[PDB]
Amino acid sequence: MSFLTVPYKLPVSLSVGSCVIIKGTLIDSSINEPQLQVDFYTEMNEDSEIAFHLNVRLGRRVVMNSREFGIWMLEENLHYVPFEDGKPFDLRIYVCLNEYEVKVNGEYIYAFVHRIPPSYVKMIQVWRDVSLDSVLVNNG
Ligand SMILES: OC[C@H]1O[C@@H](O[C@H]2[C@H](O)[C@@H](O)[C@H](O)O[C@@H]2CO)[C@H](O)[C@@H](O)[C@H]1O
Repeated sequence: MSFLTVPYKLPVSLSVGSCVIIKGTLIDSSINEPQLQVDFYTEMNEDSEIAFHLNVRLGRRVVMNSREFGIWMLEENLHYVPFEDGKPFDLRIYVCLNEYEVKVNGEYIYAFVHRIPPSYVKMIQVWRDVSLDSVLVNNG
C-alpha cells in the first residue's frame, strides 16, 4: 500500500489511555530542518494551540515543546535519538494522567508532562520528509 501523503493531518479525540502510533521511515534529506515533526493541535487549524510538539534531528536531538498562545514554551531536549536514516521506526505516544509517554521501537524515552489537557487535542499533523506507513489512535 502507498505511503500516506505528507503533510498528513488526522482529526482525533484523545483521552487518558489513548495511544497514538506512528509508523514510518525517516530520510536524511533535509538541511537545517528536522526529518520528522509531530504536532497535536487543539483545533483543526494550524494557528491553534499545540499541546505536544515533537521533532527529530537525526544524529543530534529529539525536541519536544508546546506552543501556547502563539509562543513556544519550555523546550525539552533529548540527545538519545533512536531514529536512523532509512530504517523503519515505531513511534508510540501514550496519554497518561499527568504526561505523554514517548516510546520509540520498544524503548521508553521520555515523559512529557501535560501543559494543555490532552482532552483538548483535536488534530494531529505528521510531516517533514518521512515516508509514512500509518498513523492511528487506539484505546480500549
Ligand atoms: O521548541 C520547539 C521549537 O523550536 C524552534 O527552533 C528553536 C530550536 O529548537 C532551538 O535550538 C533554537 O536555539 O531556537 C529555535 C527558536 O527559534 C522551531 O523553530 C519551532 O518550530 C519548534 O520546533
